[PDB]
Amino acid sequence: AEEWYFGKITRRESERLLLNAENPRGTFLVRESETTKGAYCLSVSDFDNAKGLNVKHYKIRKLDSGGFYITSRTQFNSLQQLVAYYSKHADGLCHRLTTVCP
Amino acid sequence: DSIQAEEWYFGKITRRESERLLLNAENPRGTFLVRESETTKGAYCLSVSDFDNAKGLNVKHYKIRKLDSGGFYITSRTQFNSLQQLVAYYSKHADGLCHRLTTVCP
Repeated sequence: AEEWYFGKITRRESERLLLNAENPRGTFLVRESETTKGAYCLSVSDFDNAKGLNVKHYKIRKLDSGGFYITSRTQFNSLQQLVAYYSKHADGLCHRLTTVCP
Repeated sequence: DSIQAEEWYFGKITRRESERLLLNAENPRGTFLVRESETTKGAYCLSVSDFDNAKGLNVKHYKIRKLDSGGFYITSRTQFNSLQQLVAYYSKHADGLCHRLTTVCP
């Protein structure tokens, strides 16, 4: 299955998996949302002055038609196409997606 | 020491890596490994391969806690003096697990 899809894990777990080792900014995973049923979460590491090393979480929603989106700028016919896209284009995410979470 | 050299212990491999190893189609369901938990310090994880046609091959991860007396448990039903003893038991009795432990992960 997708090496970046971690399934049903908690926000807190995703943060510990992502921060467990010294990973480049943009290390990520996709998981089910804890707080919104049917939705997913893209959890991405980042570093900045205000927060230091931190993890940002983006909700991915699923359209009734089947597609997925984080914003109105782009939507994707699959979840791997979303990931493939943001691996090359950050567009409003804190960083483009670089390493899959070890 | 001894735990390090056990065929069923995979040390510090990550949650994702354990699923990479266990989800290989060769492995019968009930193929397992024991590893450190990445998310609870001091805990271990029993990772077991499973299957159902409404989901395919998938992995169940059970936390193993160590009691400060020295024991290890997954549930209140049974506790164990060692991880070797825990594996031995669940190789005989599923008791709440998705499957009896059958094959040690290659």
